[PDB]
Amino acid sequence: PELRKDPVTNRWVIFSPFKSKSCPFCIGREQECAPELFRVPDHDPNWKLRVIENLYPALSRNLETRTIVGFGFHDVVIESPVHSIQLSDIDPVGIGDILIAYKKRINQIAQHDSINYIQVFKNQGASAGASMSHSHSQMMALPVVPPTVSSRLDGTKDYFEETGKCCLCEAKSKHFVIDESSHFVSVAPFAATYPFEIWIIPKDHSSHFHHLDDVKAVDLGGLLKLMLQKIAKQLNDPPYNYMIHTSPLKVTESQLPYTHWFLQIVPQLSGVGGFEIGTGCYINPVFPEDVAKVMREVSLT
Amino acid sequence: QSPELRKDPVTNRWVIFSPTDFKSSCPFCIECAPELFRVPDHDPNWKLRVIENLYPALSRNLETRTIVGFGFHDVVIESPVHSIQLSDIDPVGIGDILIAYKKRINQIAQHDSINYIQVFKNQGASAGASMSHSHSQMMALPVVPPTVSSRLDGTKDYFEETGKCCLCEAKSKHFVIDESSHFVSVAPFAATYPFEIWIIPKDHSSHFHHLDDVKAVDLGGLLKLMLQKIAKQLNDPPYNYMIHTSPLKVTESQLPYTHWFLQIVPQLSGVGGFEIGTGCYINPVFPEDVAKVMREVSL
Ligand SMILES: [Zn+2]
Ligand SMILES: [Zn+2]
Ligand SMILES: [Zn+2]
Ligand SMILES: [Zn+2]
Repeated sequence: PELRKDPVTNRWVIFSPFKSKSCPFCIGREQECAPELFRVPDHDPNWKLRVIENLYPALSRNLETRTIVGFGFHDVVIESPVHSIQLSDIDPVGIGDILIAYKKRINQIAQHDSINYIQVFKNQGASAGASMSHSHSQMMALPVVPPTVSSRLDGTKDYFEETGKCCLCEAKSKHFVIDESSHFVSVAPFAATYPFEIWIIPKDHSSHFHHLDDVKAVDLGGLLKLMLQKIAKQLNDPPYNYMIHTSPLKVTESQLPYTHWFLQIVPQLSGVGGFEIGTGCYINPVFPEDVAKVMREVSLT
Repeated sequence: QSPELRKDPVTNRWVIFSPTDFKSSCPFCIECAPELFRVPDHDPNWKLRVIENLYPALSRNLETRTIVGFGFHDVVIESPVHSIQLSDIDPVGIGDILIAYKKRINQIAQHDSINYIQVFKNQGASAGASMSHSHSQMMALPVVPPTVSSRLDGTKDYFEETGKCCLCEAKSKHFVIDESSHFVSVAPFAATYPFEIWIIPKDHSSHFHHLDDVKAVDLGGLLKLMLQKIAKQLNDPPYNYMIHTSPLKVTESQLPYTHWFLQIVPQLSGVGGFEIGTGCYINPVFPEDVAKVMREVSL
């Protein structure tokens, strides 16, 4: 029983020593969805993925301006035409299509100086915030750098000021590797927030996600595919959340030395109570040292 | 209404707003872990009692990028009868619960190894409630938590601007639901959760354990004028409530802008990617609507 901290989260966690618990997005019904922004391959009727708006967005793109009007970009990414295929089934090259696609929609938003941050994420399972079963992802442009980012800037910075090192750059000497690819390496966070949380960090110190290329998007695809697969099994196909962390669009040169984006997967294994809510502090019932082992063992025979 | 981000000094961060419509014996009754004390003292005809937590998040026996698990994890058995709920208990018995907290904060304080104490309550497994027997808990910590530190930032940066404590400015910076003798309840302007409710002392106090017997009954009542409305209007949803107080060693300097309060959150929805990735929340109901439906509710 101890408290572990990390520059990235910039907060302490308590470790105290597990399993789970057609459609308007299908090809053809593509006329029931909100205005289309683009698809892949380019406007081809034999599509593999596409990004659409959001009928009832969390932030409106039609309001571009103690309070701030709810302007933002709330977009949806249909990962496939096939209703039976999930992100775990897609071929590594296909995930790459998704990752290169996120890059696309992200590169377009950057043109709007009003976008402070952009959160891209994946919800699989109703309880984990996913209505439809059809494979889909989302994007909510934000006119405000969020708390996890502000915390991360401060954390890694403080660390960098006192060590000159980029915490996520010495990943091999910080966390617990589950798998490793050409330009990426997944890990069990040394100070992970949730049970069986996994981070996939790029190997090159890059301060932003939309800097990756096709070759790397397919390589990161497989590592992400391998991690979701070992998760889906070893943990009895539990629901999970997927979100990408990266420096805001206005990130400063000075912040660049210690700013490095990463990918995080959180399988929904348990909820929270009054302790976590009131403090922001959380409890993890599964050490990362015991996640790394089990993870490097799970098979797919 | 149309989307509208809001931020409060207390949370010190923005929240998204984009919207009546919402829906929904044991070994502890008069075998438990070591007792700290009960009420009345050593009295067998007991109402409440506080015991060690058989399996502590932070072990009191550890007392010594990583820190030792030292900490106190205690439990407050709120009732002798298995079939009772805080909302029901008379404003008196609850006061004894509150006083028990205050009394507990006092003892814990003696330890310098501790920096923050977190008092809270869970009801309904779905909200973390351990067992069905009415109870609450107190978690002692060797570190001040993000919310307190975050709040310390916002309550200050806001004070260094208006020279005032936003919480003493409750009535004016929020949506009043109900007021009692020494406390008031509102719908926080930038509330995090739908139907989230705050009960704030009207006098500028910086720490909960400073509350006295009169205020404890006045509070016991308001905390009883809100919950009965929550259980009704939302139809007995699970819920969590957690008092937010200053650090064990808050500095005199931070004192003018550190005002404690109790947060009640009715469980009406879960979280997802966006939330975990940003730390920002999406709330389906403006405190205005909430403030307008909670006044109407009749008990
Ligand atoms: Zn579908
Ligand atoms: Zn790096
Ligand atoms: Zn009982
Ligand atoms: Zn005040």
